[PDB]
Amino acid sequence: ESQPDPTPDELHKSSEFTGTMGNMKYLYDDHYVSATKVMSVDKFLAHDLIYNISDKKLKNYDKVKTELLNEDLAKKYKDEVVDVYGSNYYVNCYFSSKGGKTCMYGGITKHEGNHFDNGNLQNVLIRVYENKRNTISFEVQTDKKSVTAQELDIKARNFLINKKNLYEFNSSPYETGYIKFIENNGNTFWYDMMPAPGDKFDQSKYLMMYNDNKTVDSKSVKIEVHLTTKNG
Ligand SMILES: [Zn+2]
Repeated sequence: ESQPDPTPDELHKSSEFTGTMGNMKYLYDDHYVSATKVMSVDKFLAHDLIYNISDKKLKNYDKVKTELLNEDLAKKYKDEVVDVYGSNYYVNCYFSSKGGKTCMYGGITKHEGNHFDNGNLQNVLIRVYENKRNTISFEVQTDKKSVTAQELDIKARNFLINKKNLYEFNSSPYETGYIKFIENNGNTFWYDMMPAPGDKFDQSKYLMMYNDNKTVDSKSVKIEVHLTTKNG
């Protein structure tokens, strides 16, 4: 059930990536869509939901479309009152053709029953390993009991870009990186933090890993960020 951890050879290497690492940084550096109590208004493909959500900080969109793994997830949430949290993109964001528009994947949670009885916020510790040493540890926060892994991942990388220079314009000071979640039923899963090898970063394709809408229990999940400089 749980995903095996990284094999050494499969992790993406920043030395094999020849595009602009600022195109990855852009997805996580104080950049996310956020909304409360919205209900989808429209669809494009059978697995996606379009919401009326307005860009809260820069004035770039009044529509957002999320793509989900399958038509079942889309039906489940179509008429639910939901909260939205996730990373958006504009390159190759295909809508029909019928006030900017932005795209994304997953990020949706039912609002009702999903907040803490106190109105308080749940702190979630991220432990950071560099060349296998737990170097620093820091907390992100959420108001949600059952929170997307996407939302936690975005918060963690936002911090690390400022604190650790996780991504810079040209490249990264790290060669490899993966973020691992560990749930209190023992389940584990992880996301490669580095772009696929090549001379072009594909935003849409990279973000597509969040389409499963995976949620985790904020009060109990543990998170590990594992980074190497290993090459230099
Ligand atoms: Zn809510």
